[PDB]
Amino acid sequence: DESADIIYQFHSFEDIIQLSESLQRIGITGGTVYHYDGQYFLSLEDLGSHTAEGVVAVLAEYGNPTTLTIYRLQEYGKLIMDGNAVETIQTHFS
Repeated sequence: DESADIIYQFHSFEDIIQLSESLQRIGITGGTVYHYDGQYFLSLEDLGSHTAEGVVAVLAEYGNPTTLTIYRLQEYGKLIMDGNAVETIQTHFS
């Protein structure tokens, strides 16, 4: 695929609350959130290349792409929101 899996690192959950609204505007409604090593990770899978770029532009304002792999987060991290992150958050903070 030229389809993209995107995992970003955020110092706090607040970063994911704030960007959540920007993601939904550009048609992103899912995402999985992990907690690991004192930080939050948002994972988004199977993005077309255009939205992948739109998405990386939102996330870059609040966090950094990560070196950690999806195996490490899943196996050793803590699953916070399983596949529905942007809409679970928007329920509350919108």
